Amino acid sequence: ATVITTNQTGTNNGFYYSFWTDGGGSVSMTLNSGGNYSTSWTNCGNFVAGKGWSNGGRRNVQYSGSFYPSGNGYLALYGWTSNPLVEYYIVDNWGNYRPTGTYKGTVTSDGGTYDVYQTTRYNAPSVEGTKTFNQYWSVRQSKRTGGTITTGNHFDAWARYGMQLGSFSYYMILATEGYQSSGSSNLTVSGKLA
Ligand SMILES: [Cl-]
Ligand SMILES: [Cl-]
Ligand SMILES: [Cl-]
Ligand SMILES: [Cl-]
Ligand SMILES: [Cl-]
Ligand SMILES: [Cl-]
Ligand SMILES: [Cl-]
Repeated sequence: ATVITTNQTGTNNGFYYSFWTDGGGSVSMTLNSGGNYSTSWTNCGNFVAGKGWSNGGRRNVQYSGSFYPSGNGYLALYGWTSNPLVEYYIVDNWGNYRPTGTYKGTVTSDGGTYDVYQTTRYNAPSVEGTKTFNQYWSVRQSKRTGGTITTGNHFDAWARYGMQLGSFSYYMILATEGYQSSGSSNLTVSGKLA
């Protein structure tokens, strides 16, 4: 096991990982065997941490484990693109706050119905430092922790709705995210290109 408490990216037991925090409260990630990682957070500001891949792409992600937010947290397949710069989310679980923006329609994937949203952040933290970028959201209509996310279904449906992804230059991870909250996650990821 390797405990992570500081903004870094890395590799661990075959998997890319990523941890980001704005410094608030107490936040840790523990990297275990294969696809497994745990997080623990107490009164965070904002953090994102997970395991996956150095590069996004159309794969079938399998994951399992537990996700217990007290207040605002997300469980999401998460990453970035360049040219253009996009932060993207496929959200399977959340706490008291459901992500929302400009509604674009639905996509059905992996046994669920996902609402598609677009929002924008101005002069915000990014993989390319302080930047302005669009966020693409798929948000399941019902909470679950575990199953397959077929990324191709989400990418194809965003594309049909005017949401163009750039290049998969950046990581794609199964993320735990927290805003002004506390909780834990314990998640195992694997997957493969479709
Ligand atoms: Cl909850
Ligand atoms: Cl709307
Ligand atoms: Cl659903
Ligand atoms: Cl639900
Ligand atoms: Cl759950
Ligand atoms: Cl599934
Ligand atoms: Cl809290």
